[PDB]
Amino acid sequence: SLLNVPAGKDLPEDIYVVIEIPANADPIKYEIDKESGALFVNRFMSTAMFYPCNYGYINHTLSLDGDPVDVLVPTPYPLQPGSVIRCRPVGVLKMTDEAGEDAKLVAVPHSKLSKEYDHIKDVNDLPELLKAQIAHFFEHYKDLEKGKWVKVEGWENAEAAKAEIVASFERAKNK
Amino acid sequence: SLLNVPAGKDLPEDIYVVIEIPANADPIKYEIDKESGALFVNRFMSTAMFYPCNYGYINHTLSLDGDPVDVLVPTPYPLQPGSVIRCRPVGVLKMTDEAGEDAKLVAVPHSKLSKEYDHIKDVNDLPELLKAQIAHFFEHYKDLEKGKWVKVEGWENAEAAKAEIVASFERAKNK
Amino acid sequence: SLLNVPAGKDLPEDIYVVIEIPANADPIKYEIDKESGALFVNRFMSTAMFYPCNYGYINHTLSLDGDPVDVLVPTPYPLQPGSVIRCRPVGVLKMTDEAGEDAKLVAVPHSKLSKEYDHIKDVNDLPELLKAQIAHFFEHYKDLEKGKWVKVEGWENAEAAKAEIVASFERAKNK
Amino acid sequence: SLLNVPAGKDLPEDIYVVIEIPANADPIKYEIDKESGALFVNRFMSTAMFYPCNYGYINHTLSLDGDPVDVLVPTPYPLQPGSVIRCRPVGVLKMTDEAGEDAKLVAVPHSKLSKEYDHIKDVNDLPELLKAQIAHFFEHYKDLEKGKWVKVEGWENAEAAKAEIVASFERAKNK
Amino acid sequence: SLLNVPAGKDLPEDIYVVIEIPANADPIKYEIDKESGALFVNRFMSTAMFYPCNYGYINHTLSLDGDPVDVLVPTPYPLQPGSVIRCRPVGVLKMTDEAGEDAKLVAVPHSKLSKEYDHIKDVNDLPELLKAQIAHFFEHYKDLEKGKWVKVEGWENAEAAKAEIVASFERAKNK
Amino acid sequence: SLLNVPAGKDLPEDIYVVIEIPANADPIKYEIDKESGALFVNRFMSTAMFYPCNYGYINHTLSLDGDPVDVLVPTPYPLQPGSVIRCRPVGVLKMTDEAGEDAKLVAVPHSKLSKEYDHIKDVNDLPELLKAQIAHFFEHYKDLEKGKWVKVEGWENAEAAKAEIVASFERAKNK
Repeated sequence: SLLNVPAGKDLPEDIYVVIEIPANADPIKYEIDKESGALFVNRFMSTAMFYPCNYGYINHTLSLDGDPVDVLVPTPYPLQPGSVIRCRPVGVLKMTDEAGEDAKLVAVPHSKLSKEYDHIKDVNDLPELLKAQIAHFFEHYKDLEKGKWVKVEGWENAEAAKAEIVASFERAKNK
Repeated sequence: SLLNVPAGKDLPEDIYVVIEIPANADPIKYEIDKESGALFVNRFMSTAMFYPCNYGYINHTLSLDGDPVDVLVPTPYPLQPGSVIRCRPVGVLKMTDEAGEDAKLVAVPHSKLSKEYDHIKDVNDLPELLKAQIAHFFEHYKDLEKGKWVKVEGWENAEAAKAEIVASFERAKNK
Repeated sequence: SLLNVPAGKDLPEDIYVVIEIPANADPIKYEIDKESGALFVNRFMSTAMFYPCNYGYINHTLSLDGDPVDVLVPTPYPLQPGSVIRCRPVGVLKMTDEAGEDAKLVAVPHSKLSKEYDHIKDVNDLPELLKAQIAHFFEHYKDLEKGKWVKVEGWENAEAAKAEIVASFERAKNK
Repeated sequence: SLLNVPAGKDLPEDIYVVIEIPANADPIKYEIDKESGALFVNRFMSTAMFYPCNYGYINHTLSLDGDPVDVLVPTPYPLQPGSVIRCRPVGVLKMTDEAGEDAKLVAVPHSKLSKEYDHIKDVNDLPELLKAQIAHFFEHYKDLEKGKWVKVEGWENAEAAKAEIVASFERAKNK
Repeated sequence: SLLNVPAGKDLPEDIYVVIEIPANADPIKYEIDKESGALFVNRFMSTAMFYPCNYGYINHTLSLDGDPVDVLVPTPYPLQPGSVIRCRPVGVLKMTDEAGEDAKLVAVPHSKLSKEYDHIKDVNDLPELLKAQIAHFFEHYKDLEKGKWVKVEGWENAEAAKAEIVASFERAKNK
Repeated sequence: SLLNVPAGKDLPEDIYVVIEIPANADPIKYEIDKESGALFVNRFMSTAMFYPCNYGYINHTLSLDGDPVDVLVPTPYPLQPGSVIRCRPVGVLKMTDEAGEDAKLVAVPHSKLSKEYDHIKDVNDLPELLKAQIAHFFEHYKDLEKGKWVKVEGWENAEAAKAEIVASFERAKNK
């Protein structure tokens, strides 16, 4: 099942992301249920917004907020919910939310899957417009949700991204 | 796997539906295989018709005809086959088919997923046109299928819907 | 899970195919991981080409190249990745690739799923244009992939298709 | 604009059809306004049905109901509304409704657009499923429209189709 | 062509709207060029948002900003760009931006196109979610455009909507 | 109509392209009829390929093959057939086929439509993958057409592109 995917062939440089929400999809927020492995509807989003990249998580990781590390993966075409993609982390979007700090990684497809992202080694190599669309989306997609808000602190580099993965993987085994 | 989803957090008011066929999809009739949990093609439908709502079943229930209770769920956007949605039962469409009585529940998304259906508490609160499209679809979608026919008896209320769930859940454990 | 589907109700006349890539989809090459049962991205294809039929494999078979037998299934509408369809083998496309001989079966939906393919009993009954599009696709879809090439030897009949299934099923149990 | 398209290169054997409604689309009935040439929404269909082929009309023709001759055209992929395709007539579906006699022609793409329809010379050459689906669709698509009914009388051959085109083309000059 | 469509059968109660951008589409801002009547790409939107309803304009109207009156029209399924739909005005959204006062009307499909909107007579009859989504969308869609801002002032009723249509239709003759 | 669109705001640096075939669409070759201005189906493509960018033409230009200059235009999302987009020429693909020399221009969206293409000034600035996909597509899309062949000669720069536009625009007046 999806519950049995490895975090990575060679963490933290080489990771697998389980995709929950495709890029440019209808505003349905899917999540994988950690008990069954099944795709569940978490909610229907109320803003007219879509994820600018595919979104999901790295399995067998536990971040400080209790869930697996979440990741945005740009792809040339949207992926299926439930599918697993081999990626390399490239940066981290840091936010503070109603429950305090949040981080969302950005990871690009592994060169085995595509050469299109070989030149993106770090957070400065992502297109500016994509980064602005990512930040704008996380600032506004919960606007019409009562008692929730998000605010962006800014981007950090591939090394900071890798540290969050390691820290949350090691955390997942004992805790 | 999908075989391990609960019937409901709090049956029969608060149930999960496993979606087999999305609303307004191509005419492929999917079903979840009760042995593997996999999505199987049951058939390619022969009429030019589509399901007016998403269609699936409540797991761990056994109706009188031998299969789990089947349910129609209206959503603002079509869901993925295989996905699980939290719903509240609101009514029941009663039919008599070649093997005698059939019932199909209608359930709307739980208010945790969406507020759009909060005002629909019972079968009279569904839009008339949706109900007519549901009845018309079940009357005609097997028309070009040899030795099959369906005829609608009419709508019953949320309490009748809930009784079918309870009866078919309790039936599933001993039988 | 998908790992537990049977090869067939009555091999080799009556088989199940697990679909990995839908017909006329975006150029993402999915594959089912044999460890988890999950859908993985194998790669993003680099040519502007799509599979002319749905593509997947018969489970519990092992061909000479180490993977399950792969199959093309024409359907009236594209199927979902992950779904399982009941088929009858009708022919085989024989190729020689960089690692030598390759065979890809063609199988049509079982008459229980559709009557549309009842008249196709053998490889000569497939439309010429479909067969030419299949051959052309396998000749060119790896063109922009370094160190890979394919060349078509030609079509064989339903009996040859069935022999490959039997041989690869029997091979899968001891080997 | 679309008001100036010819009826055909060589009536009645070689015609153009102006497509108003694609096969397999959402239940929106488009029509070309004969004053502007623009695509108008005539209505949203109220049954959960879709047209089994593309649908539109031959320009510069006037049938006895006052409207241009309407044509159903199967294609390998749905066409865009407003596009014009070159076709050959093969058949006619005769019907009666609450306004009188109706007839819909069936036309396949001209061999310069595709060779896929070259074996289709007459009405008995169309796939049986397709004929059944077209008839079923006209008998039921207006079922939830108060006061409307459709009775299908039977199929007529290519010669009959051709006669109708000539008649309605001569009738359009003439008036 | 689209330049010759009328403003309405019976202004201001019964209007036509020329649709430029479908609900829920890719982030492409189309507009009709008033010289050619052709669909032009005005820009690719830079936020990850989509229009919550179809959007376009009433022909032969001139508002004080120099452009035809623009209208938002909800429908059961997205419309094609360039298509013309018959509608009734129900409301107006008033706004201010970096060029002045703006107003966008809201119109629902005419009862001859669908009875689904018959209970919607005025602005307080629109679903609250839909009103909130429309307002949120105008306040944020230009956020990544340097120098542009949008402030939403509030909703006005059907009478106000109707007044604007009459004013801008008389203003278009007149000039 | 589409026959009256200008060639460009400021030829040859700032042009309009009339889009006939969207990127990544079904294998339908549309063209604008120069007599009506309407979209005609020229053919259904017989290979399982799709255009890697949007494709169309610059109006009021005549190339030596007798047809308007054709242009490939990459965009973030596929455009509608019949829509007109403002672009800057960056390159030319030269080819030979069974009728002579061909050339296809490459143009990117004008900076008023998107800043995403501002770093693309010349042919060596296009992504290598995209150039390879375009060349591969012209060499193979007509492979199953008897008597047709395409040989790709190489890329030429923006200056060469610009020269072709001026030449063919002057040649269209002139004749």
